[PDB]
Amino acid sequence: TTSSVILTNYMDTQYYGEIGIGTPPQTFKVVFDTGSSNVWVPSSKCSRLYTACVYHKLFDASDSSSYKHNGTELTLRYSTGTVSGFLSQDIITVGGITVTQMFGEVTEMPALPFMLAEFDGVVGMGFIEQAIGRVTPIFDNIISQGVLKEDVFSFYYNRDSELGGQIVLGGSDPQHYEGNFHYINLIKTGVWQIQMKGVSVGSSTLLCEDGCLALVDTGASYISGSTSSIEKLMEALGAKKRLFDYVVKCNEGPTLPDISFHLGGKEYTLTSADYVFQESYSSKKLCTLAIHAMDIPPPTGPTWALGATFIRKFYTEFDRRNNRIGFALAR
Repeated sequence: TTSSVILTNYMDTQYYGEIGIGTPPQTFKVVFDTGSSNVWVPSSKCSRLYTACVYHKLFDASDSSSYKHNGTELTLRYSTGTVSGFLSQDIITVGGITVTQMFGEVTEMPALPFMLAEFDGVVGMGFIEQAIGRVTPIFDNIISQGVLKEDVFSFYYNRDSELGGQIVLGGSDPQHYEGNFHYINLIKTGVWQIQMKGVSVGSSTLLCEDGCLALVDTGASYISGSTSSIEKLMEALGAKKRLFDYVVKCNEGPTLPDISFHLGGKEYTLTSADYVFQESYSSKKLCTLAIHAMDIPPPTGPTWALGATFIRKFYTEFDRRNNRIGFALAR
């Protein structure tokens, strides 16, 4: 079988789909995260002093009859934000499929960044090893059920409007991709990470000398790398730094050089159109790039993170039988 979940695009930095928890099902907007492995949604026991819990949909286990207790405390530590709560059990519905899943009822949600989020929670599509509290990941359960047509899933991210995107469990959709897929094996298992044999700034392969790591994060809005790495990189496009953003005069945006990522022998290039946010062409105004500098500590980092910016150009397939990642041109 094959099931797909349709996503929503909110300004190219947030892609969320919808899952249902409970009986009757309680609908929640979520982000499908290849960087984590736990599944969470806010909970009723979340104190209204956390403004985030007042702005998002909360899970009531008292209004769900399939709900089973579990106390287990949880602290998920993302690189941009943190949340805390306890384990819970109920039946989740993900685009057709129904799986009994253990999730976390968050009770602590910091307004930064949670207050910026159009979605309510997150669903980790990572391995059970980054799985906080060894709780079996939702993909692993759907697998166990024996219903999919393939032990894989793919992502499609679109470039706004003014359909968002789409996740397909069990395969790929040839309508959103063209040519042939090209696989890259995971270096280690338990992490959607692959090796990168340098990043090329225009005509100087000025980044990646000796080889680095690349985390394909569908739960990252930008492409990101080490402060240092990114630092040389900006130097080259010639960008000026803001709070925790980078920029260029809209005028010259469309003039920046191509950025190329060497994966598996092939090289995945990004045009200045793919990574620069062209909301104008003035000289008075500054445009934000979709590449951030973020130092990701081991054991996982240091790593580059191919997120939003990258998945928009290359449809991504997460092979779980063969443990590799395959990229192909998006449509």
